[PDB]
Amino acid sequence: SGAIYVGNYRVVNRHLATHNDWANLVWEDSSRDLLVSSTTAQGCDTIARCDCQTGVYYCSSRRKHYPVSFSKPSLIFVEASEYYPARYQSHLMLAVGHSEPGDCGGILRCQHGVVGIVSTGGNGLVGFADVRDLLWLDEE
Ligand SMILES: CN(C)C(=O)Cn1ncc2ccccc21
Ligand SMILES: [Zn+2]
Repeated sequence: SGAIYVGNYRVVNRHLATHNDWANLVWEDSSRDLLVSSTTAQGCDTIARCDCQTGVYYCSSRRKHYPVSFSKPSLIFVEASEYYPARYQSHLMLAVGHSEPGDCGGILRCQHGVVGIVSTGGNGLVGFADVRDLLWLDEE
C-alpha cells in the first residue's frame, strides 16, 4: 500500500483504489496502473520533473529503503501477479530489487522529488509506475 499526496490529489495504484477514490475520481489509466482522486487537505509530496535513472524506493516487505538504478518509463510485458493477469503496462520503469504485491504504492524518489510508485514485482525486479509526465499534478 501507499500513495502520493500532491496538492489536492491522491495518487494510488489503480488496483488498490478504494470506493472513495472512484467516487472522487480525477483520472485513471489501467494500462499505467494509476488512479488519481481529489483530497480536502493539501499533501506533503513534490513530484520530480527530470529524467533521472537513479533514486531510492521504499520496500514494505523489508521495512527498508533501497538505492536503485532504473530504466526510463516504457511499455513492458508484465507476468501474471496476484492482482493482474500477464499484460503490457505503459509508463513502467524497472530496477533490480525486491517487490511483492503488498509493496505496491511505495515511493521511488530522486533528488527532484517523487518519481513514481511501486506497481510490479517478481523474478528479482521491481517495477515503478512513473508520474513525472503528469505535469497537471502540480496545479489546479
Ligand atoms: C488534468 N488531467 C487530469 C489530465 O490531463 C489527466 N490525464 N493525464 C494523462 C492523460 C491522458 C489522456 C487524458 C487525460 C490524461
Ligand atoms: Zn530526478
